[PDB]
Amino acid sequence: QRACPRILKKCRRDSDCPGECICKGNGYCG
Repeated sequence: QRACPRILKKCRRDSDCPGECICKGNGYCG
């Protein structure tokens, strides 16, 4: 439940996501 700007970027892991963005189940940063 970390703060994260909504963007459509495919994540290969949470660390792949900017800031405190997490890798959503659909495989995007959220």
